[PDB]
Amino acid sequence: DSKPVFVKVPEDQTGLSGGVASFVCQATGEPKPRITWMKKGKKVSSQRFEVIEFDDGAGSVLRIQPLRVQRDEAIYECTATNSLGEINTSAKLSVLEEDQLPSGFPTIDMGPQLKVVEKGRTATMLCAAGGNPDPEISWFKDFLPVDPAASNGRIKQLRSGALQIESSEESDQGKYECVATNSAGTRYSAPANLYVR
Repeated sequence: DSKPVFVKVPEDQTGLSGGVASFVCQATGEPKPRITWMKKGKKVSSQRFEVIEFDDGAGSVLRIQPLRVQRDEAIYECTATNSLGEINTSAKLSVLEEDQLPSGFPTIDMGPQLKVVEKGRTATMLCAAGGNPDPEISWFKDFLPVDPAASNGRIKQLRSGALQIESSEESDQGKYECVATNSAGTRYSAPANLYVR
């Protein structure tokens, strides 16, 4: 038995109105901890907010779409609890309009595209992003973070930013988004579908 400890901590984020923001929080414990979200001390409620669990509730994503500037700019808190202990961490969300978009805010130059792949074969979804400074890229599948490292080598994220999936299972099917992040803010690609066979 151990108290919860965070394995993924949500970072402060700056997003673009009409866009998407995801906060990810994950913890480990024994017993397995439960993740919970609050915006300003209140349980979250909207047509424009979704919470998606993973890791059997030990992982959680808060997804806001479309971002709306006055409403969504706030501090969001993740809490992880088990019988032994409670821990929390917070992150700030900022939403910019067009009018306020700094030069070098990331751009998706060529987003990923619909792809259909044979069961055996390998698929790579493409994100080519721009910005100053060069954005880091991450991927979400069906609203959830794709973690290449957890894959026992099957899935890799290339330096181009594309995602390479090999030995494609049926579990690979899903809508993939690429997020480009830099000091200016975060931008999502449109979703792209991967079907198997």
